[PDB]
Amino acid sequence: KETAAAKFERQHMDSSTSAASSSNYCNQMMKSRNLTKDRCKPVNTFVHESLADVQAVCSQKNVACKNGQTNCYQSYSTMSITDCRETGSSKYPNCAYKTTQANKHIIVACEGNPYVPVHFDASV
Ligand SMILES: [Cl-]
Ligand SMILES: [Cl-]
Repeated sequence: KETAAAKFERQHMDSSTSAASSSNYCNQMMKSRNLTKDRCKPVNTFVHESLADVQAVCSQKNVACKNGQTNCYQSYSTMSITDCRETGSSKYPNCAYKTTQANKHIIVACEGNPYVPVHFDASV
């Protein structure tokens, strides 16, 4: 199986680059991080910061989650992030995505010990 924190890192962590390289970044990343293994993950955001910085958000601003949960936190500063969304002409197994780079405040849900991100709620 896969832990909740490991899935987060796998799906949303990309310290490798500082920004979404080109407009094909998403098509590559969604494939490499196995987000299109047996299905095309329709939407997914990647964070371009260290793991440390992303985990630190679990001890920053405590905001409400979109689903109502009270374990979401918002990063005090904006972060470099890439939003990946399936294009209208996309379909498993040939998944297609639109890359959208931006610096926004990430909002993640945290849990466990250590208290780390286990779900990407959104970016503002
Ligand atoms: Cl996302
Ligand atoms: Cl800022």
